[PDB]
Amino acid sequence: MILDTDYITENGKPVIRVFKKENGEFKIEYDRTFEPYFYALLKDDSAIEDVKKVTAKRHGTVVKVKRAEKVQKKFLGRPIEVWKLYFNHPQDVPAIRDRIRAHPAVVDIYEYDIPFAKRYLIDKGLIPMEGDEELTMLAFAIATLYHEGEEFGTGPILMISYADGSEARVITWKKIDLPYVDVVSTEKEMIKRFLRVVREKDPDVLITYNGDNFDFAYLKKRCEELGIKFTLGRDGSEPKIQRMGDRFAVEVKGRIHFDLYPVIRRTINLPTYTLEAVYEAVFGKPKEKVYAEEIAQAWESGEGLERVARYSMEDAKVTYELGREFFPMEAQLSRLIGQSLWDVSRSSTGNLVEWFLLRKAYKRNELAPNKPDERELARRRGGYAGGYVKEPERGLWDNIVYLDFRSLYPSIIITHNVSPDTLNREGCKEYDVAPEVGHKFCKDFPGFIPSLLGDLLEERQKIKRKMKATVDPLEKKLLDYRQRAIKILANSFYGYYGYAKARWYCKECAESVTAWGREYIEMVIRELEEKFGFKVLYADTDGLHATIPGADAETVKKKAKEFLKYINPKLPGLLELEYEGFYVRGFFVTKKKYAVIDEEGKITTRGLEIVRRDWSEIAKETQARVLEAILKHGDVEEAVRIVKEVTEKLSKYEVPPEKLVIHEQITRDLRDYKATGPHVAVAKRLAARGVKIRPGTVISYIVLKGSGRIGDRAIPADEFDPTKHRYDAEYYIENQVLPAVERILKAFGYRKEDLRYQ
DNA sequence: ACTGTGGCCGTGGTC
DNA sequence: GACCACGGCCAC
Ligand SMILES: Nc1ncnc2c1ncn2[C@H]1C[C@H](O)[C@@H](COP(=O)(O)OP(=O)(O)OP(=O)(O)O)O1
Ligand SMILES: [Mg+2]
Ligand SMILES: [Mg+2]
Ligand SMILES: [Mn+2]
Repeated sequence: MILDTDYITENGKPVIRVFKKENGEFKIEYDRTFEPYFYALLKDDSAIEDVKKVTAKRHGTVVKVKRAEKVQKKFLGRPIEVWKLYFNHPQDVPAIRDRIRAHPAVVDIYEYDIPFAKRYLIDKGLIPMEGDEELTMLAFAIATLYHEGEEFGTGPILMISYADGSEARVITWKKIDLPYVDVVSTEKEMIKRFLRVVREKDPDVLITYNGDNFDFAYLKKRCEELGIKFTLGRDGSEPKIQRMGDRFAVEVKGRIHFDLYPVIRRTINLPTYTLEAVYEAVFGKPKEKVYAEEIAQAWESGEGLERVARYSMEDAKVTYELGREFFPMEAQLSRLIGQSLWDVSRSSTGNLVEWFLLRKAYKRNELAPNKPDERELARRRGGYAGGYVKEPERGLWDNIVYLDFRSLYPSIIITHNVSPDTLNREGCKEYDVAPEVGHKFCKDFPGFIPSLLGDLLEERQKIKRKMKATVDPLEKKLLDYRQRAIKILANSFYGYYGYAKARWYCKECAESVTAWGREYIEMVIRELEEKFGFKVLYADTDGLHATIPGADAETVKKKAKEFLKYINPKLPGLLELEYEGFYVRGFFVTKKKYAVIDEEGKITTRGLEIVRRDWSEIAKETQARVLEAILKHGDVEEAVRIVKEVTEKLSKYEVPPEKLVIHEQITRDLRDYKATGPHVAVAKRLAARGVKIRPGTVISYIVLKGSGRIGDRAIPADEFDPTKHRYDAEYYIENQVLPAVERILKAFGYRKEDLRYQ
């Protein structure tokens, strides 16, 4: 099984390394034969003789074109003749590419920014993570001596916990009488023992939770302070701390550093992403949190360090269990994209689509278009029309069927051959013409992306079958994440068409897909309501809720299924409308916001404050209870009583602060907020107190009693002292609870005055 | 920061 | 007060 590639430099020449696991043995394979290259398109071939003479000077050594070779390739399906320029070292390509491009005979250059080791994986047809090879894994975590406002890493590490399938242990340097603690003499000894555990266990995978940004950097700093070589690489190397935008990522040569946070952050939607909150969300069970003060208070007194050791051991054990659950999903994406698990687990979905396309283009001899320059970016700025959203019917409806197209946009792309290499391709036998926007797509030959999307859909359907048949609820949920992941990837091929920085950008493709989408769903709404007696209650892009007014549950189900058998034979290609759900009762508040209840009594909520991380829990809890009373008990006065009870508790300061916290992400550097709302105001004030705030920081705040700008009374949630400050009851009533529940209860004739406390 | 557009809603800046 | 950009997050 291939894990990763890189290259090293020996005597000026690049040597590729393939890291592999085979029959239980770790192997490094060296390849000295691979030559870096890019392509130049010339005004004509006589110019190759002058183009070959372009040089560049890098660090006092002359970079030259090693060898030029004329090749025939396709570009958007059309023959093209380009010159393949070979070089003696990968660094030669960035040193020379601008000067090759500036040559007056050179129309353009291509495939000049592809990292050498990834170029090798693609060109040699190598797919990481293929095979039945069983890989060993090891999680670890650290506990540090923290005091607020010191520079990063000034405090000693106190404990290092690690866990695999067989054990979970804590290494520390103070006496804790627990069976899973190993006490050693010093912090230096603790780290050195951790290093030996990893050398001796020799895991293929190292699992952390935010190791990219905290754990490895802390260890590195302590190793520097104590004079330790931080050997974890299988080749003796230290961890390599590469930059990724505003964050970092940490590589361990010969192993896969699997940092869970990026994967968790993009898979699960939570208001905060503590390890405790993630563990609870995945496994449905609590994890205790011991805080930095509690840690420091224990360390400096000697007392109650058992709890700290327990907390550390659980960190590692939970990190391991989370790692085991999610690794198969990342391994599969790794095989689908053809890049290392280390890369795919950290990559944006945009880069994944691009890397997939680059590989497939190589197999097809399709020259890749370039990422756009600033001028082309500028001319790509226009938007385009998206999906149709029907304003919902007001009120409480019974016997609601939910119908929804399977993999709609990908299905449109394949069925209508929507691709840049088919757009307005001239002199063709057959065309599909997009409605409204008019773009013509040739059907004579399969388009590049259309030809690739099917397998993705089949891969998703294969997972979905395994899911719906899987009994164990935890495995079923992880299979649900997995099938959603392949679904999001498939739809990201559509979105890639309208992505400004995309290589195979094609706005005409993007807007053709949405245009077909609007026509299909509006045709379904029309057929249902004009011919089959349904009332469509709500509709969003490719799905719809409908009922037959006055009909019993089984009549609606029967007519809905009859409609599916009437409509689907009339749909072209892969287009299929699916029966997705039936709800005995349901309520549509506005576009994007509704709630239904199935025959088993489960309420499904969309878009309502219940669902959002940025509303307080007292607002979301109360909304949930109101919805249950209405949807499950039919009882609206209970709902009203519920609200009136909660507003009475807020007034009397009888609601606990936890339910008052608002959570909002900082999404950008603090300095380029054009407007400063509460979470930004809090952030900036923490920033001024020397706290690192960066994109992805989740601000947690509570609004104190006062008047004026909310931002002037918002404080960090952890600073709310219920004795010294009092929360702003009026704010939580009139700005949190009542807006959330009034949007529901107004349907029943209730006004806010009906809901407040005396 | 990087797959797309449609959309609701709170906050606080401008008159 | 009206007006309405900004920002966050959600449904597709
Ligand atoms: N994350 C997304 N990125 C881009 N386009 C999206 C995204 N989610 C939804 N869309 C678009 C493409 C989908 O085909 C369309 C309808 O959404 P949806 O019903 O959730 O997905 P789907 O039809 O692809 O899958 P499914 O088989 O679950 O119904 O909206
Ligand atoms: Mg849908
Ligand atoms: Mg004025
Ligand atoms: Mn769908």
